[PDB]
Amino acid sequence: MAKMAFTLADRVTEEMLADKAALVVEVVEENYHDAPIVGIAVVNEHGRFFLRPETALADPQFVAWLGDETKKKSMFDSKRAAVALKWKGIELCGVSFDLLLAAYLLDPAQGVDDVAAAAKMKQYEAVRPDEAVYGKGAKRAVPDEPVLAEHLVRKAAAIWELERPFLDELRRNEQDRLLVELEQPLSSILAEMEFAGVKVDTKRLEQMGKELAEQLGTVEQRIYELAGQEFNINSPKQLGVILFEKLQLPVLKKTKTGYSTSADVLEKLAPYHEIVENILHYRQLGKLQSTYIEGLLKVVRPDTKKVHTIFNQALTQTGRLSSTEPNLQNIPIRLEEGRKIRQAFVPSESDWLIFAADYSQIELRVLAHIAEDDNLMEAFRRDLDIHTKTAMDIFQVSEDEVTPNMRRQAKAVNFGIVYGMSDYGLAQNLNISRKEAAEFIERYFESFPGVKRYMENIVQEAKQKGYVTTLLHRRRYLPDITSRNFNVRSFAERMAMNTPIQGSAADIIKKAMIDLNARLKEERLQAHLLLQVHDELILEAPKEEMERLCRLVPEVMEQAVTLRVPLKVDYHYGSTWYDAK
DNA sequence: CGATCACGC
DNA sequence: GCGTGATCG
Repeated sequence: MAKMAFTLADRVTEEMLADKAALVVEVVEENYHDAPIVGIAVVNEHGRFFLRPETALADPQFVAWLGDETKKKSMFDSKRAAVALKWKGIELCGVSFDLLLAAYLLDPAQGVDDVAAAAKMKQYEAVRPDEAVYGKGAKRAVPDEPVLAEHLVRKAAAIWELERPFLDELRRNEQDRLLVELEQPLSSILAEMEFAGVKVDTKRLEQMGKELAEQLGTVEQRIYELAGQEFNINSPKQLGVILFEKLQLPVLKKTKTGYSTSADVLEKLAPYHEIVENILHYRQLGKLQSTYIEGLLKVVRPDTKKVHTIFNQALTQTGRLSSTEPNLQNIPIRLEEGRKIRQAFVPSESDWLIFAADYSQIELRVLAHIAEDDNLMEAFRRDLDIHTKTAMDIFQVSEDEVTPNMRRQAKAVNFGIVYGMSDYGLAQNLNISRKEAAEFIERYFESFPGVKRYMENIVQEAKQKGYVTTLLHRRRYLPDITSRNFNVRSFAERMAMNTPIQGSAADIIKKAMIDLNARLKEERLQAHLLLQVHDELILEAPKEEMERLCRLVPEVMEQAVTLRVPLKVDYHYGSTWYDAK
């Protein structure tokens, strides 16, 4: 009666197939793609059951219950179960409550990664953290059946008990529809995207691998010639001894252990010595090689030549997705050498093409909407180039008098407003003075007084309410907004300024993903989502569908919500992700 | 591990 | 502002 009672079941019975249940389909491998299911727990009105998966998943009655939309299941991290079951050809339906997503909407700062941490939010402690049962990292093991089954039954019993109070609190926060109509349906869409995966041209990556390895070997040798000795170019310390001690280059910035060797600093040092540009080029090549070529080839499935990312839907403090193993949300684009990596991401079938649609300036259009700044809203109703226009306003010039440097500076100020940075932050970002950065910000606020009002009002609202919200009622708690430490307080103020913009942008693209999946099914298109990259959706479709996607994808993305400004989506397609430009 | 740096939006 | 991850020591 400190132990939890359950049937360790040999076969599946009708009692286990009630039309409401807490279900655990446990996948212990962090990467759940084609991973084993180690055990199953069901808690329902009839009691508590553990089933061995070779039993339950081979039983036609259990499989049909899993697939029955009208048999409602409460889970934690239903996507993990959904995907592991997809790899076994088994459909999971009727998941009406996901505790991971419920806890994430109530408070993203909790970092709820297991049932125990979700349960601790409601004073429920009759369940162990996964880490205590499985261990961590290397020592990490499925334990023997009696320990495993008791753990899964306790997770299920916790889920069974916590559904009601999580749903009550979401309802009080007006997040009930954010759970049921946004995050849960998106969960199933991410499952499909992860499972379908993205085809890679591994031969192209291998060949890029070879060219890079030769170029690195060249640039390595040059570096040791200019330094007149061998060292580890990747040692943050050994590089600092070569640059600042042997060659005696000026120290323009320190960090902690010693000297900054960031690309910011190295660029300023290039004139002093021919070693610096070689070091910068070497780092560029080395990044492509380590992170992108070798990293990608490590996780490609040799049988299909696909990568299967995992979108973490319950991690970011703003409501964005993250992407792991591999991260397909940070593939190079800015420098042409890196951008060529995208030539290796190809359609998964013959005569298919990659279709990429991205929102134009979604953060600043969202800012124009929430601030109701008359001038910024007008700028977007004219579809002006927003950086050119901010330049005309802050420097008091006509369009024709805006220089490339003015535009670059106006662009950085636009980012500085969205990130809520201080004079210091903008000065650091622009390599200018603080008094200067403050004149820019003051002039911006004179051109956009509604944005100034919004920035002041949202800091005061975070202080008064304890949190800030997005368009679709996502929340972030900011307790540090009342700290008497200036740096901790200022960081909370920037989050109060930024989170509604970045979070509202995340809300809109998630709704567009839901609306777009429904429209593709209605339209009988084979086109499907592969990736989301924050303000961008990537699909693949038969070439015969491109003409329809050119009208449908932007339309659905533009109409996902109605703001006081239009939403604008650009779109391109081609043979590879690279060519979808 | 955590500090640093480099990639994305 | 928000992320992942390769690397060193």
